[PDB]
Amino acid sequence: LNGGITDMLTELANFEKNVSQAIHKYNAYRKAASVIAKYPHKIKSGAEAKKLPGVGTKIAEKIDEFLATGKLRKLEKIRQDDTSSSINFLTRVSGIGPSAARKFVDEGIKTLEDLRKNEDKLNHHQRIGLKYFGDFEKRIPREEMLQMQDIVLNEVKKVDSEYIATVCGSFRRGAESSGDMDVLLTHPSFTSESPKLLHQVVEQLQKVHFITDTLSKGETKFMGVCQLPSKEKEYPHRRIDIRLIPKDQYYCGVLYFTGSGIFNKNMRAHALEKGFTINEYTIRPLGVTGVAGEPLPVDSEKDIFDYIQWKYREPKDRSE
DNA sequence: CCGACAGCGCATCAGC
DNA sequence: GCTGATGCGC
DNA sequence: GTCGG
Ligand SMILES: Nc1nc(C[C@H]2C[C@H](O)[C@@H](COP(=O)(O)OP(=O)(O)OP(=O)(O)O)O2)c(NC=O)c(=O)[nH]1
Ligand SMILES: [Ca+2]
Ligand SMILES: [Ca+2]
Ligand SMILES: [Ca+2]
Ligand code: NA
Ligand code: NA
Ligand code: NA
Ligand code: NA
Ligand code: NA
Repeated sequence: LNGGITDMLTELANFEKNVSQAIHKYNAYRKAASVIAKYPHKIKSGAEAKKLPGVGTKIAEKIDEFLATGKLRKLEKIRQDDTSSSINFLTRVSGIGPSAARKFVDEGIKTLEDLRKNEDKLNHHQRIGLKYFGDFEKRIPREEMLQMQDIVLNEVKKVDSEYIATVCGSFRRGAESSGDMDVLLTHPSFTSESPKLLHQVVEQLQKVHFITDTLSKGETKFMGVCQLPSKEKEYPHRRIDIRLIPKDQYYCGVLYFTGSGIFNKNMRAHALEKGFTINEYTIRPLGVTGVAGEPLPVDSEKDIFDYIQWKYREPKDRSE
């Protein structure tokens, strides 16, 4: 295994994102951690690791130091830095990003209690993130996701039989647990060339006391909180997103939001090699000089695989 | 050597 | 009142 | 921090 290395790299990633405000270093560290986590041998040297794409000179050196000492001095200094620790912690609140965390810590607001004492300094999203701080960090067992899917699919049908709703994310690929629930919604009345379609669904889910809180809500995206009904101890509150997509872009959306991200990458690269470009909304043909044509008609995920002459992959086999 | 690294919907705010 | 920038999360 | 033009 290599859990020591990947943990180190993930801790560095979070430092770069939250304290340094260096999103590309965060992603570099994450990329390195992901390739190493997938590698099938306990790494013995930085040089060994550097053969992996995304591992370069600096991470190789850190791996050598970790392997020889069991720690990383850089990290030890970071862990001991009270300001970096406080900023890092605060960003665990949903809605508190690196900018708000630093600002809070600058004026002595460092702990959950400080936030609770200063709730007037929080915006709506941040107040909800604080409210469900522990709940949002729990994962969702598939059994509960299954029960949540039932409620969402049933309530959407009650509003209008011609809504189509798909629960995507790792759950759709068959994951044993999920971090949140991602619902993609469409309706034949809503296309690229074409009121309250999302609102009526959100409202119905509120009226049945499934949706408990709203982080943000517009005409095409809802971000909020939900909870399964209990008999017993109550269930944790869960993040749920519902995205309203035009029907002619729906299956491209289902494809994208199902992932995995690695899978999307490889599928887009294969599409190109066949003269097509796929993004979150459309698949378009590429001309001989590389000009994208008009979007192609898509009535199913399968249609997309067909265009690029790929055998349809079950969502279950889309980890890569 | 050095620019790219994903980018968009919603909430919020500074500026007009 | 509005627009455009930006933080934020995904 | 890493990669590739
Ligand atoms: N995680 C993530 N997702 C998206 C949207 C797309 C791309 C990703 O391949 C697909 C699945 O993302 P998701 O957040 O569901 O991660 P998931 O794969 O579900 O893991 P889990 O945490 O176990 O539920 O949604 C992002 N971009 C835009 O939504 C993003 O920044 N982060
Ligand atoms: Ca998700
Ligand atoms: Ca996720
Ligand atoms: Ca709870
Ligand atoms: Na946060
Ligand atoms: Na029907
Ligand atoms: Na989450
Ligand atoms: Na080729
Ligand atoms: Na380039």
